[PDB]
Amino acid sequence: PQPKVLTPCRKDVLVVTPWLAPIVWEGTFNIDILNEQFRLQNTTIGLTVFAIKKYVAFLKLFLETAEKHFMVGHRVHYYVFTDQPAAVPRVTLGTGRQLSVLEVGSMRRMEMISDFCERRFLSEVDYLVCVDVDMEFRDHVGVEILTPLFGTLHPSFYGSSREAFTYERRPQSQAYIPKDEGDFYYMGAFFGGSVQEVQRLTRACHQAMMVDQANGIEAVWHDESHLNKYLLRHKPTKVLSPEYLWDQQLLGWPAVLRKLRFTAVP
Repeated sequence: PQPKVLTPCRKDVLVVTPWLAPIVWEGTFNIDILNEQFRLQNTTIGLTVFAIKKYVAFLKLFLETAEKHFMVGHRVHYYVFTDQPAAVPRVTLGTGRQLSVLEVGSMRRMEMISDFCERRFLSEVDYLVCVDVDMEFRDHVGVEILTPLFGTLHPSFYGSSREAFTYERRPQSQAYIPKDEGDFYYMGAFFGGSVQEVQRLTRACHQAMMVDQANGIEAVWHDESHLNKYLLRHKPTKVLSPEYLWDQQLLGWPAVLRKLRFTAVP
């Protein structure tokens, strides 16, 4: 369908940031075009997930639903970090898709990605997508999200003013953002980018959390607080709308959300 310069497809929402990054909503992208572009590069996406203690119970649905909706037709590498490798369910995967189980014994999430697993990610995947396991895919999540660096609009704050944002406000913490600065409030639970840029962000977030710790302070939303400082200083190249991180039980299904793609499990 021919793009019409004088008819916008979405008039109800901001679809581009003030630094000219796309904000990704249904109706802003032709998935066929995008797929071609990423297919021509034989793109591999890595999807990383922590499943610790009782959160391994979430893996089966997370995985099942990822096969249905996530990067379908592209190469995909799931990396599952767990304390119970035996509890990881065997889910049958589509062609070009694989899973690795990564055993571990707060801020170690950021540590694991940036330090321990650095060389591995660099050789195996082109992009990294970092999400929470207590979720399911309900609709398309695809290469429209891919870019050097993205975050996602936190769903209880997209419609709000910045003084309301739950940024860190104590200057003694590295994640400090003043009352009059800040573009959006990004969710700590869905971010990514190229491997290079994802390692930069998680290296920086670790380094900053080490400092707060050495000083007996802890940011009010922990890794999400440092994420928000990062993304203020280094602006994401795409921002995903709340279509990509929703909780239907707490917020319903507003008309402004034409699809709910990735949601909390009740």
